[PDB]
Amino acid sequence: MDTEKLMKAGEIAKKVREKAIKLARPGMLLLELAESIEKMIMELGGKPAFPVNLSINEIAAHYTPYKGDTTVLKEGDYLKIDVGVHIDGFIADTAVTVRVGMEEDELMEAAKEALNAAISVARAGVEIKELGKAIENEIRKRGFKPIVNLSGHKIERYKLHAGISIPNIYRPHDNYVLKEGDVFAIEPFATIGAGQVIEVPPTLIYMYVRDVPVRVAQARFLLAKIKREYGTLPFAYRWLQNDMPEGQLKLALKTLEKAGAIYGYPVLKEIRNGIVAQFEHTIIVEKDSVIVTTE
Repeated sequence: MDTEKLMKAGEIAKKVREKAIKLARPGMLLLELAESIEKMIMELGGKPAFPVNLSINEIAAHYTPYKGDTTVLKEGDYLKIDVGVHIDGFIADTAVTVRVGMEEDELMEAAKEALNAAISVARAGVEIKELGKAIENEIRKRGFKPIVNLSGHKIERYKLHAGISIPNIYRPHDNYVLKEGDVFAIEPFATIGAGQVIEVPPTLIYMYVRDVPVRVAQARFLLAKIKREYGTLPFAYRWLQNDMPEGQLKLALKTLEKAGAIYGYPVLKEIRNGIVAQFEHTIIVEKDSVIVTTE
């Protein structure tokens, strides 16, 4: 495997990471904000893997803007920036919780420590759950609320949640062995609000899933065009918003939705508005160590 190249995926992913970071300042209208990042990734020719996430405050994830959006950050807005890019399949995912204009509060430390821990413990030839453990402990340590459902994942070429969910918990069933080539993105999310996250309207991101011969004209055309340019990875309403008469469009893939050619990730919301702490890094287990493609 060409982990070598893969790494680049994270390096750019970093380059963006770092930059995307400083720009997270009140007055930064997510829309512009995002875009900024996105094509900045494009600047290196880094192929994105999904759109730039900006869930913040109590919304877990799955929020990239669409044009028509505004939302300029307010200070302390516990912003979440999640970057994803790959290079012909070879993915990369790194995420940061950002307290807008302010400091690394205790919440921030936690999730970051979390990551840390898992890495420390991280070594090919381990039971996932041991990571899982590490994690919770760093959160019960700082006394907080991890998120149950929303956890890290194994990835494969061209496949985001290609599998094995490194939970932010020691689930005594994650008796799975990490090995040389196994590669995961450890996504530690925390909060204060109970511990879950929920599906939430709207959905700005969808992704192809299967060809179901369509009946409505430009629908076929959409899933066809969607197919062409995107394939398996996700995209936003924003991504298509520059392609037709607005409603006609939503409607379109919406029709496409139900037929089943694509799925649409809504948003997740910290079940009870708990501050969505969130930090992410992708690695690869090898043996005694592992490596951070997203430094």
